[PDB]
Amino acid sequence: LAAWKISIPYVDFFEDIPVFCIDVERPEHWSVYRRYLEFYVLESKLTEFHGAFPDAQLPSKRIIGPKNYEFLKSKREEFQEYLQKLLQHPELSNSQLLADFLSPN
Repeated sequence: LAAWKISIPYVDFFEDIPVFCIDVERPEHWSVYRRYLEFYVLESKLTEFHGAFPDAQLPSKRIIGPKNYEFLKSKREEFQEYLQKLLQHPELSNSQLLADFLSPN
């Protein structure tokens, strides 16, 4: 088990670009900033390598636009859920891919 536990308390900016501030815990704490599209590559990557896992699923990318802040603040909770479940998963308990994703900056 590598049971760090996270929260996505808010969405933020690399002023330009909007990202989710993923708060990571386990007493060692930090915060990683991940964008919308990374969750999808992560997922594209992760799913490819691990068993036949459902449980945690990302809504399909929207390509409408405006791809803005409020879009992301509307996503915060499901992406908090998604990440939070990945952790509880067996088989994943030691994926690098995931660690890098929750690795600082």
